[PDB]
Amino acid sequence: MNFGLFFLNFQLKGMTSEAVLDNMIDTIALVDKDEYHFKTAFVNEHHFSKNGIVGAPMTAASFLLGLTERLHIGSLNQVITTHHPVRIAEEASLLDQMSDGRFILGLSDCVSDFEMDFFKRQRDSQQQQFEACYEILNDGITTNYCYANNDFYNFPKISINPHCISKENLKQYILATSMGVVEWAAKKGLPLTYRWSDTLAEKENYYQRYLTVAAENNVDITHVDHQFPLLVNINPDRDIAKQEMRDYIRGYIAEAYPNTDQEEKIEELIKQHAVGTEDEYYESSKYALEKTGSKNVLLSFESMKNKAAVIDLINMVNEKIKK
Amino acid sequence: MNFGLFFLNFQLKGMTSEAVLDNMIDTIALVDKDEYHFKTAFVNEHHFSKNGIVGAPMTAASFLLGLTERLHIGSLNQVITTHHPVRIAEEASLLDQMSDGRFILGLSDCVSDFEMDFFKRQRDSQQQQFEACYEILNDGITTNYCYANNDFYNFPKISINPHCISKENLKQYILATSMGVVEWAAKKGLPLTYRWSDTLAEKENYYQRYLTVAAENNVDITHVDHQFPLLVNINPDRDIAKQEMRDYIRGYIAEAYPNTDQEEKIEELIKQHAVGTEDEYYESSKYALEKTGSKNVLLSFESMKNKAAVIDLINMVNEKIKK
Repeated sequence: MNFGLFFLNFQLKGMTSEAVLDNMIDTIALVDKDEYHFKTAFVNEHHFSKNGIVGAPMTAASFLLGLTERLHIGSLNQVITTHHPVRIAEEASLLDQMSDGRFILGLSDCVSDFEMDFFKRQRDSQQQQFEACYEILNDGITTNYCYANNDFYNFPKISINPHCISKENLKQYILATSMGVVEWAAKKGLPLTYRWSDTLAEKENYYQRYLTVAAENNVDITHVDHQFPLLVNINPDRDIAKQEMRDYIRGYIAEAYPNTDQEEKIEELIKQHAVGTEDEYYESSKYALEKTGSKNVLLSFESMKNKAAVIDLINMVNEKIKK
Repeated sequence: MNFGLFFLNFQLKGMTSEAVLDNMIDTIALVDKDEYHFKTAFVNEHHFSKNGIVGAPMTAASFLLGLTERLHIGSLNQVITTHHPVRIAEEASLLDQMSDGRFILGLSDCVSDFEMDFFKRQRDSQQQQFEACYEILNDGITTNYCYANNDFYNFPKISINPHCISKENLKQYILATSMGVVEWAAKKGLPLTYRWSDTLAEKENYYQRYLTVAAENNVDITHVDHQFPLLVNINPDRDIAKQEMRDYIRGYIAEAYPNTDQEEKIEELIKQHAVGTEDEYYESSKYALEKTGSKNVLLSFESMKNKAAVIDLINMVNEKIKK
């Protein structure tokens, strides 16, 4: 099991944008020192509300890459369906070059009908646009050349500067947002990142469909390293840890999952992730990792309001990784 | 006179993309140390050839900002006419927060008909699209809200995250690319960045048009700090320095100024900039600064083939800055 971090950067009531971003920056600076065994760190993308104040994860990763020396840093869910593939390919190659191969390209389809309207993207052809955008973006990263002649993009062959050194070995991840995307990803043998806010059953169902589609297409997925973003809030008072987590995720659940039972969605997430005391077992989270084929686990302690307890927790996790 | 740096990142024959980008990174790391009196550093944008291998100057500035603590760093010519204004506003506010107010937003209109076709932008409305795009990004940077209802952008009112602290005090510069842009910039009292590859007469004509339009509109321009990017190549052999500069700019001149006399254009640039020995006077470059109202000068030593001679020159300039 590989360990890493991920940051949602939620700006709750009374918090300032500066405090939220300072927390990410200081946590990554601390974990980047050699005594730690976390290997990766990811930045989440969100627009148009305080439930995630980072709208450009590759730009944020760039700053963090300039600030660090050991960690590999990247985007968790760079939405390509509302962006331009040539521009993303140019940024990925630049970060690969400037950071000496430490940038990770986590990708995502669009999951907000509002954003599809905002950026003038057709809803009914969304899946086809996601795949056309990926082919252009993947061409540029692995061959340093882009070309398009289809119903979404049409332009002559051009070179992508700077030239990418990693090429096919630049790590890419796909956010599991629908069966169409998961099946598309299985045929390409690309690793999945699961939506943190989804239910455990949803993630397990995605993984089982991923296994089925890969087997039908004779795709070798023995070394595909799926990723599980895990929210963590450990407090000696079980009620303190459970309430801080409810105050952290409630706004986003109402925003991103409006047609669901709000209260059940929240409670299911408290069970799935790690919210409790230091002496609990969290077998629901261990079950979650195993049954989704996740070989990387990404931690976020951002709901905990005591920063000294967070540093204490990071060191405890780090020591067990050494063992 | 304020001093700074700018980087064109030309990848000449035989050079690798890594060597070019390592030069910028190491030069900025050295100059950021406290003993230096350079204040700014800028990254140039270019696409689809090796005459400038950085396609995302704000992403490159982000990395450099993470690497440094003192210098203010930004884009030299972020083209807004082919980009989305809401995305730029989100990135600028993000960089303002993460770098503690050290990001500078140098902007530019599009100067390549190929790029206008590539990104599906109408040529006849280029000037009007440039102005509609600026209003959206400038609204978001100074008020954290964007709204549009015109023939280029139409979307409901949304907030820009993260919260921008600098707002109106976030320095903006406008690349002097045409009379239409210079006049538009004069009415807003915004400072100019001159195209390095233009003739001296062209820059003086831009400045004189800027003074005229500002006077006609009762705009206070007494403290507007225009910027002059100056290429530098100092070598004990005057003929070596002139050849290294000829080999540096020839490709770009052929690319960006195809319908002009190539040889006259190059020689005019050799006269305008600082290409010679250390004991020469360079009164043509001093005249250039004075007659363009430039209060900031940006230096680039990238044509010199001896990197140790470049550092020696940087120290010589630095000592003269502190008198």
